[PDB]
Amino acid sequence: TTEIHPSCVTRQKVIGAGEFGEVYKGMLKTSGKKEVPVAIKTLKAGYTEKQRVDFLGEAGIMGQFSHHNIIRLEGVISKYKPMMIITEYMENGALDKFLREKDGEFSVLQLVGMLRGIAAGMKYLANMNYVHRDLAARNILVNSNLVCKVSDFGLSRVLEDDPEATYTTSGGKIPIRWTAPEAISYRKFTSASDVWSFGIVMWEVMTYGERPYWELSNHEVMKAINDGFRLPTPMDCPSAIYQLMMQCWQQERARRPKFADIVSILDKLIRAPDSLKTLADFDPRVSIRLP
Ligand SMILES: Cc1cccc(Cl)c1NC(=O)c1cnc(Nc2cc(C(=O)NC3CCNCC3)cc(C(F)(F)F)c2)s1
Repeated sequence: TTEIHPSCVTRQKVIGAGEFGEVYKGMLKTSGKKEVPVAIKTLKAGYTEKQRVDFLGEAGIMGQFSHHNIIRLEGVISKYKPMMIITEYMENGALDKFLREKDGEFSVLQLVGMLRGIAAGMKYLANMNYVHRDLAARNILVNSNLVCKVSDFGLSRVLEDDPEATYTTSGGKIPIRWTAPEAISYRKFTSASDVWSFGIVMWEVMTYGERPYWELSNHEVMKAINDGFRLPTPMDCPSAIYQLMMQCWQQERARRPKFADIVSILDKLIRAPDSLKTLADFDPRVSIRLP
């Protein structure tokens, strides 16, 4: 892992914060070249052994990856305190908030392109034998080219740190509305449970960041899923896209597409973009009648 001297890092603005460090936007000097914008996460003094292992472990995992749709690591400060992880800077931030702040501003083809990128990053991770466990729009980052990159890596720290992941009756901490039934029921997290999550992300993207299952409680979500109910079609959603998200939500893990199948289908739809003009029917909640 590239070790960066602290004199090369200028933290400029807090963009996220937690009890044991912050995330900053800043600049990285890498004498001749212009400084480059970066994101910087810190780990403050007094950290425990487990915190150090988890913090640097995220950097270690990220350093094993080289893919357009996976956040790129610039390096770490580990020889000086506070320790830091430095990555590329994603100008548009988290995908969930981005979509909610840009409601209706993109074309269907742009939205599907975002899903293609996410799927390519997930195919890469699954092929690398990395199970994400927390795939959700809140853990995707977006740059000024609209490229979506998978974020949030690690072992126990991922679900521990995400406030959407809640303690269950069985004792595990999981983000219920994004998690496959086998992962909820018996702690079985695999690339196929990540495919379930990806289907939820597809729904998030096509609804501009609606909250999955709206106000249903976590218990009610699990009950509906076990009863066979599934999220309904977003408004303005290509039929092929809704069909694909439905396949991701098969109860039987073995029936779900693999990420390779998802990427292939999304590629083909984008290459023949008229295919996206055929929309799934939308079930209205409200009737407007006028004579
Ligand atoms: C530094 C680091 C360590 C370990 C793992 C990772 Cl993935 C990282 N890298 C990062 O966290 C980030 C890389 N790019 C980021 N861009 C970003 C940018 C912003 C943000 O300041 N700007 C945009 C400008 C204001 N409009 C909305 C978003 C906000 C966030 C969020 F709130 F989410 F934190 C993120 S965060």
